[PDB]
Amino acid sequence: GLMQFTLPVRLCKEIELFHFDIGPFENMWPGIFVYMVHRSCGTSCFELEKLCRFIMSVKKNYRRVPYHNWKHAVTVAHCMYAILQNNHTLFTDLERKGLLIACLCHDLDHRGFSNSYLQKFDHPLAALYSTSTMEQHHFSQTVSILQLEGHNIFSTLSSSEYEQVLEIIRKAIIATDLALYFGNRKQLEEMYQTGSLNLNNQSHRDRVIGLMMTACDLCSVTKLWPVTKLTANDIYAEFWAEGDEMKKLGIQPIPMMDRDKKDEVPQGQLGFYNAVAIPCYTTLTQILPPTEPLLKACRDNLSQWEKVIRGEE
Ligand SMILES: Cc1ccc(C)c(C(=O)Nc2ccn3cc(-c4ccccc4)nc3n2)n1
Ligand SMILES: [Mg+2]
Ligand SMILES: [Zn+2]
Repeated sequence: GLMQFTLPVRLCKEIELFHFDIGPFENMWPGIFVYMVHRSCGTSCFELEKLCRFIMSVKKNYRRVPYHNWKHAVTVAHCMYAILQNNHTLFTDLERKGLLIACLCHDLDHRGFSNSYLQKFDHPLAALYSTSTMEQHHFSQTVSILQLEGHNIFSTLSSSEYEQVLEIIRKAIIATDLALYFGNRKQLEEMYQTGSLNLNNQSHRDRVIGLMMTACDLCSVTKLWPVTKLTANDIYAEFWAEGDEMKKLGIQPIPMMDRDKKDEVPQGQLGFYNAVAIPCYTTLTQILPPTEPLLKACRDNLSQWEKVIRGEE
């Protein structure tokens, strides 16, 4: 009960910032997560022996892939920690509990391949789940580990509270399907502009949590340029391996996934910032103004990509 986690002074300070990097020491991430749960939620939210066993089991069921790995899981969880700690009064006790657990679990057992490739490969997960194929799998792994003996971190919640939090974690994980972002944001953009957005409307909260989940998932674009620049190598490492497997199926992949089309990368990142990243963080700041730093960081990186095309680096 009185066993607090404490971080060294550079981390303790930098961890409150949106652009914080969790660093290259794998073994510190579990303690980084727990620190955040305690400060974001409270020291009572979870049983420390249960939480740690949950965490190390989640770690185990992430794979050794270049991008969609254990570091991505903790990085997305930290972005959600920054958002919750800059919006102290807007979210309930269950939402703060569920969303940090949702984020850590969002990409559980990812192979480094898009829904599209599973479909075209005719993977068994595609037959079992026709849309949001990987995200329905990710949630299935989360329920699986939650049920493993000694892992039920929600064991003090009532029957109905436990269902609410699992429903928060489900919607949360499905929302990380980028194919569902476009319409979710457009709907929020209207609701804000026509001024009909209402945070007490449960269908409205679900949407806003969905956008938070996209925001946190894409948070590589919201870091300082050297972290953004280097993370992009891992993202493209996966994309090119997927293209290789598309070619192996007898299908030219899109240029984004064709490693013979590296020259177009800078332009492709512009497309993405302009089409996905800026619209995401614009709309999120409109709804949650204290998340303006993500928008600012995103625009800075956009400018850095323009500079790359211009041959200034
Ligand atoms: C930093 C980050 C985080 C998350 C995602 C999902 C992406 C992402 O989607 N990036 C993208 C999108 C579309 N792209 C298209 C291209 C292209 C390349 C070479 C020739 C033609 C076209 N690259 C792309 N990269 N990028
Ligand atoms: Mg995902
Ligand atoms: Zn993710």
